[PDB]
Formats: sequence, structure tokens, C-alpha cells
Amino acid sequence: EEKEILWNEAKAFIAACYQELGKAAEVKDRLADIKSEIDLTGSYVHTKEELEHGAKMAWRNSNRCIGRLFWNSLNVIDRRDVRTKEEVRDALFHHIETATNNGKIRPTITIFPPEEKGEKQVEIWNHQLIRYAGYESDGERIGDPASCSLTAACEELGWRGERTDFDLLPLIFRMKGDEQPVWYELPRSLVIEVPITHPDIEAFSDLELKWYGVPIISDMKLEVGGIHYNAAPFNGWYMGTEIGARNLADEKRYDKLKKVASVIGIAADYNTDLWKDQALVELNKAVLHSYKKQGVSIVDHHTAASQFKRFEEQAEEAGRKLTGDWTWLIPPISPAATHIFHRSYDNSIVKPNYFYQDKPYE
Amino acid sequence: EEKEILWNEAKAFIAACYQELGKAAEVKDRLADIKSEIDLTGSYVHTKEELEHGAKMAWRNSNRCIGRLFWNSLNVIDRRDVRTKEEVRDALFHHIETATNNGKIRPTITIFPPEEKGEKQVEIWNHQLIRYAGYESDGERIGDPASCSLTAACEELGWRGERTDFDLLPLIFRMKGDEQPVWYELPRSLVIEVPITHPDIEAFSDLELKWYGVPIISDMKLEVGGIHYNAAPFNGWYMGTEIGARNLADEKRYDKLKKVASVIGIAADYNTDLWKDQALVELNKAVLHSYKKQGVSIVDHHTAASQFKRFEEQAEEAGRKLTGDWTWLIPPISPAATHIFHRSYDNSIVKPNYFYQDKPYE
Ligand code: HEM
Ligand code: HEM
Ligand SMILES: Cc1cc(N)nc(CCc2cccc([C@H](N)Cc3cc(C)cc(N)n3)c2)c1
Ligand SMILES: Cc1cc(N)nc(CCc2cccc([C@H](N)Cc3cc(C)cc(N)n3)c2)c1
Ligand SMILES: C[C@H](O)[C@H](O)[C@H]1CNc2nc(N)[nH]c(=O)c2N1
Ligand SMILES: C[C@H](O)[C@H](O)[C@H]1CNc2nc(N)[nH]c(=O)c2N1
Ligand SMILES: [Cl-]
Ligand SMILES: [Cl-]
Repeated sequence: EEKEILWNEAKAFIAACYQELGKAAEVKDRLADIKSEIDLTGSYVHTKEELEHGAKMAWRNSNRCIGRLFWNSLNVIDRRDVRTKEEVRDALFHHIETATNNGKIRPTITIFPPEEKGEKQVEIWNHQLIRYAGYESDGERIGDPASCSLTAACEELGWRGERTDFDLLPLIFRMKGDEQPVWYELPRSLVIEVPITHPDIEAFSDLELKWYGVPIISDMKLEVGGIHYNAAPFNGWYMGTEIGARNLADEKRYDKLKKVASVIGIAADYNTDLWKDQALVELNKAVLHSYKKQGVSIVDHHTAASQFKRFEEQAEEAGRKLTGDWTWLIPPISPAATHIFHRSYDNSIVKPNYFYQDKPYE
Repeated sequence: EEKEILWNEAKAFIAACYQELGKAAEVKDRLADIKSEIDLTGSYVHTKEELEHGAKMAWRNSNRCIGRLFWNSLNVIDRRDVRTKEEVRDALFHHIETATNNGKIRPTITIFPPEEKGEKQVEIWNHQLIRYAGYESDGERIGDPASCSLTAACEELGWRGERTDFDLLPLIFRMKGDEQPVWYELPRSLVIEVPITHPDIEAFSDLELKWYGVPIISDMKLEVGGIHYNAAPFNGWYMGTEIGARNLADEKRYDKLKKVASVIGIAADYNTDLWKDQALVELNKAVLHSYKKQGVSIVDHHTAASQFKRFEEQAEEAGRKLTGDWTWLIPPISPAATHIFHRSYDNSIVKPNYFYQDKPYE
């Protein structure tokens, strides 16, 4: 069965890919070469062109993604050549540097050797390359709760965090053959952080909030024509709400609304006052203002939704069926102010794509 | 086929209804009586108890409804006896009076004779008993756009609106036998309206906004054990967001955000300013404050979601499967601040229930 699944996925993918690249005539010959190669090695290897475009197709088919308008400009880094943990480490270090680009963030994906027989060559433990640790012991809550299990896992392996609310977790990953993963402290010079300040409420700085510049997902598998790249970290820039409406606001995350309500000078006593709503808006204004002032890319949810509308229009013009997840595409603040809220979307899964995968710790 | 569908729905309904009312032993005898009656008349008649409880079951199974915690206290008015348009008119007039209750709104449903052979006995044209007209001619936009087609329909039948932004549409309905519906002007004394003011921005009154006190849906069919009550208007009280985040804010409705931005003294120029978000919160604060000051019932979206959580808990305790529509249950402002946003719901249709139906005009 396994051999056949790969072949079927490859026929579908190559034809679709070469079709877009104006290479429909090369499909016959390429499929042959692939069919012999699977017949031989139990698998096949993508050409650089097939890989770069499959990465892009995969972004375009991400139903939960509002920022898809720029799918075609994804910067793809082909690192299928790495064999050593120093090489993986440096590749990750580099991806951070190049994607950050001094604040002018470039959407980038680094692609490591794929699973062989389901066997991973490189196994990244990070959820994101850049993330804050989290600690909960003796009712004492420090940092990001979402990171608690990975934090303890690191501390099993001999890492120790300073236990501020913003400890950068180290990179942690395991190579095929090693029973344990390795960890490397992130160089502070590679990581941009943005202190949160409000455009005109000076007291807002007293909260001493901050967030990292670049969200770099490293826990999803890229599947491209039957080939499974379990290790392919990718990034864009942030939409302001992700920091202001979720990461800093959620009760299960940094839970800062009451404190925000205090510094913006309103009461947090009555539901009918809409204090949470109001704190939410000011905090999200703070996040947007702060990133802009630092010269770090970021998009507000109105602009993002405007962009996404162009993406729907563009898909219609190209004759491509559009797919999406309404429940993720709506922003968690003022959703009814975007066009997204008022239409619906077909949530079908089209390949290539990115798929969540089980993490080894817990 | 038709006879059989009714029977099947009735078996299911009676058993479930008598089960909850502690009347499981009466099910055998009642089902017999029903089976003979359908055998005879092509249909069957509900007992007052079956009707009141079916109305309540139907509210409880409304997936899109966040206010379901109070399903069991629904006030049911049995008006299956009406035969004349003066009687329907007075029944509607009364429902408005009793439900409004001087501002202390009582959740109420008035139930008119059901469809016979799919043949309606009473056909209500209103979307809601109380609603504002809408006019669009020569690029001139007046009132509520959502009401445009019903407004023209009324004006075909010889009604004429003053063309303010808040003309109360008349009641309009058609009796079986009549080719045309009749219309009756709503007595201003029956209708409570709330001028919108802000707790501390005095200029907010310059917008001269207002809204009606009681939302009374009159375009949905109540289906109870195979019997179809196409005419069964029902009401609760408003959740603040429905007025502030949708009715007054939507571009396709009253579209007031830019004007709100002006009176609250902020710029409506940059997306990154989150001016729409901020206008939204102040306008929703205004709506809550205004209804409270007038002594008219209303719930804010935080309290409503708190209530709805009790409803989920209550359903689990009673051994009832919970059903709901996540896309409607989340409020259109600060949804991620409610528990609803973070879980998911089974959107299955359970009967009894309320179903939308085609309107005769357009
Ligand atoms: C360039 C700017 C980008 C913006 C503003 C953007 C925006 C977003 C947002 C707001 C989400 C929802 C995240 C959440 O709620 O947790 C999201 C999810 C996602 N984005 Fe993007 N995105 C961008 C670039 C990218 C890139 C480069 C990729 C990959 C090639 C991508 C693929 C995805 C995927 C797969 C998800 C879903 C992740 C999951 O299922 O947990 N996006 N995006
Ligand atoms: C007592 C206070 C109540 C509150 C606060 C409440 C709240 C809401 C809200 C916010 C919606 C969404 C409306 C929209 O977005 O257009 C809704 C929908 C709905 N509610 Fe309620 N509700 C209440 C009472 C009732 C009652 C008495 C019934 C009927 C017995 C009911 C049945 C429904 C139904 C059927 C819908 C969906 C209508 C549709 O599909 O268009 N609710 N409710
Ligand atoms: C490229 C990119 C750009 C951008 N602006 N934002 C992002 C944020 C993506 C993201 C972040 C945190 C958590 C999750 C997801 N919530 C993590 C997750 C967990 C589980 C169990 C399943 C699943 N599908 N996902 C997804 C990505
Ligand atoms: C009892 C009650 C209490 C409360 N607080 N609010 C309400 C508001 C209900 C409502 C109002 C306007 C428009 C729609 C619906 N949007 C009207 C509609 C249209 C169509 C085509 C389908 C469909 N299912 N519905 C539904 C009701
Ligand atoms: C088509 C799309 O699902 C539509 O915008 C829905 C979304 N959820 C909603 N939720 C509520 N409460 N009211 C609505 O009218 C809608 N519209
Ligand atoms: C289970 C439920 O659908 C869940 O809360 C979803 C809702 N939509 C979301 N949308 C975004 N952007 N991010 C999320 O984490 C979620 N969570
Ligand atoms: Cl994030
Ligand atoms: Cl309404």
C-alpha cells in the first residue's frame, strides 16, 4: 500500500506544479523518472523547482491562514543537505537572521531532509524557533504557560532559565540515531524584541510587556507530493491581534487585561462597562504602535483582511477553487468589521499543505 | 409518505416530552389517540402542555442561541383559536405589551393555528414585529437597508412612511383566503424606544441614535412533533452587541462607525489606529448604558456567555446532548474573551426547533 500512496500523490502534485510553471510537456518524462525511482529506492527526490513551488502551494492551501496573498513570494531555503547537528543549528540560526532582516521581515521556510520510512532525520522540539519559557510550581506562575511542558523538558536536559517572564527557550532538536536531543542557547543578537508602549498613555510602559519580532513555526510537517518534510520551519510577520488579543490577553497565556485596565485608567469591576473590550483595543493599539516604531514588520487585522480579499479575488481570476477555515480566518477582535465574517469558506484539505504533528515530549 | 412523516415525528416528540414531564406512562395511550386522529383528519392537535413544552424544547435546541439558559421560563401564549385578522392583530398587539412589560422584558411566544396541508392559516410578513423601514432611491439612503424590500411591499399596499431613519413599519400579515395582506400602524404607546447616549461623552447624543426595546422574531416556523406553526412570533431581550456591533455598525445597516469616531474624538484615517475597534467598544458601551438607564432589559456579551456556560453545564447534568453553532454563538466583539471561542460545538439539528422560511414578498 505505502508505495502506491506515494506514487498517487506524486502524479497529482507534479502535474499540478508543472502546469502552473508552464512545463506541462515535461510531466510525462518526469513522472517516468519518478516511477522508476520509487520502484528502486522506495521514494523519490524533488527538484529544487518542485520543492520551492510545493512550499508555496502549501502556504496557499493553508485554510487557517489570512496572510496568503503573498504565497508566491515565499523565500525557500533548500537545506536537504545537512547531516550534522552543528549544521542544523547553524541553518536555524541563519533562518532567524535572514527572515528577520533587521525588522523588514521576509517570509521564509528552511527545508530539512524528509522522513524516510516515516523515520525522521531531524526532529525539532520547538513549537516556534523563538519562544518564551513558562514555569508553574507552588502556585507560582512565571512566563508563558503555553510553554510549560517544553520548558520542563529542556530543564531535564540540563538547561536552566532565569525565570523572568520572558526567558528565551533554547533551540532543542534530536537527530536520527541520538536517543536524546541537543539544545543551544539562542544568541541575543539574533533575536529582535519589541517593548510594548502606547501611543499616548505613558503609564503603559509600567507593565513592562514585550514580544519577539518574528513568529517562526517549527512543529508542522510540510507534505509535498507524498514526501513528508517533518522539519520545515517557516515564518511570516505577526498580525497585531495574535500578540494583543491572544498571547498577552488570554487567561491561559499572559493574562494582562486587568493590568491593562488599570494603566489605561478604567475600572475592571462591571461586565456592562466592557472593560475587557476596551483594554483589548488599547493593548492592540499598543502592539501595533510599538512594532511600527521599532521598524519591525507587522500587519493590523483590517489591512490583513483587505489583503485576504485580494487573495480570494486572485484565486477566482486564476480559476483556482478557494479553501479556508472561517473559524481561524476571522480575527479575535472586531471580526464583524471584516468581509471575512460575512461570507463562508470551503474547509477542504488540498495538498501540498502544512499539517500539525505529535510532539515527542508529552 | 406525508402521513408517515407526521406519525414518526409525533412518536419521537411525545415520548421525549412526556419523559421530561414525568408522564412516561401516559405515552402509550396518547400515541394511540394521536394515531387514530391522524388516521382520521390527516393531522393531530397538541394538548396545551405538549404545546408549551414543545415551544420550550424548541428554544433549547436553537443552536445559534446564546441565551438558552432560560429556556424553561418561556411564557407561551396559546392563540390557536384566532380566525379573524382583527384577532391576529390584537394578539400581536398584546404580545408586544405583555412581553415588553414596561421594560422588564418577558421571553414570550404567541402561537397561531398551524399549517394544515402545508397551507398557512396565518402568514406574517414582518421579519420582526417591531422594525424600522428603509428607503433607497436616487442614491438617497434612509433608514434600515435590511428592511428595504418589505418597506416597498408595504408601500405597494398603500402605507406611507415619514422617511425618517426610524419609521416603525406597520404590522403586515395575510389570512388564508385573502389574496392580499392587511397592514396596521403600530400604536406608539405599545413600543418602547431607547435614545442612545454615552455614560460620559456628552456629544454622543448629537448622533441622535435610538433602537427599539424588544426584538420579536416573526419569520420563523416552530416545528413541534410534525406540526408546523409557521406563525409563532417569539422574543427575548437584546444582547448589547446585536444593536451596537451589528445593527448600527454594519456597512449594510446603519453604518455609524465613522460618525461615532467623530463624536468620541478620534481619527478615522488609519487602520493601525484601530479606530473602528475603538468606536465599536464606545458605541456598545453606549447601548448598554442607555438601556440600563431607561429600565429596559438587556444583557452584555460577557454575562450572556457566562449564562450560556451554565446552560452547557446544566445539559450535562441532565444527560442531554448539547448542540450549537459556534459561528453564531461567538459575539462579534471580543469573542476570544468568552469561553465559547475556545471550545467547539456539535451543530446537529434536534427537534422541536425553529426554522427559517421563505418570505412571500421577493
Ligand atoms: C507574511 C505574513 C503572514 C501573516 C500576517 C499570517 C497570518 C496568520 C495568522 C493570523 C494565523 C493564525 C495564527 C493563530 O491564530 O495562531 C496564521 C496561521 C497560519 N499561517 Fe499564516 N501568516 C503569514 C505568513 C505565513 C507563512 C509564510 C506560512 C507558511 C508558509 C503560513 C502558514 C500558516 C499556517 C499553516 C497557519 C496555521 C497554523 C496552525 O494550524 O496552527 N503563514 N497565519
Ligand atoms: C432572553 C434573552 C435572549 C437572548 C439574550 C438571546 C440571544 C440571542 C442572540 C444574540 C442571537 C443571535 C442573533 C443574531 O445574531 O442575529 C440569538 C439567536 C436566536 N435566538 Fe435567542 N436570545 C434570547 C431569547 C430567545 C428566545 C425566547 C428564543 C425563542 C424561543 C430564541 C431563539 C433564538 C433563535 C431561533 C435564534 C436564531 C435566529 C436565526 O437563525 O436567525 N432566543 N439569540
Ligand atoms: C506563519 C505564521 C505567521 C503568523 N503571523 N502567525 C503564525 C501563528 C501560527 C500559530 C502560532 C501559535 C499557535 C498555533 C497553533 N495554535 C498551534 C497548534 C496546536 C495544535 C494542537 C494544532 C494546530 N493546528 N496548531 C499557531 C504563523
Ligand atoms: C429571540 C431573539 C433574542 C435576541 N436577543 N435576538 C434575536 C435576533 C434574531 C435575529 C435578528 C435579526 C436577524 C436574524 C437573522 N439574520 C435573520 C435570518 C435570515 C436568514 C436568511 C436565515 C436565518 N436563519 N435568519 C436573526 C432573537
Ligand atoms: C455566513 C457567515 O457565517 C455569517 O456572517 C454569520 C456569521 N455568524 C453570525 N453570528 C450572528 N450572531 N449573527 C449573524 O448574522 C452571523 N452571520
Ligand atoms: C476550538 C475553537 O475552534 C478554537 O478556539 C479556535 C477558534 N479559532 C481560532 N482562530 C485563531 N486564529 N487561533 C486559534 O487558536 C483559534 N482557536
Ligand atoms: Cl504566536
Ligand atoms: Cl435585531
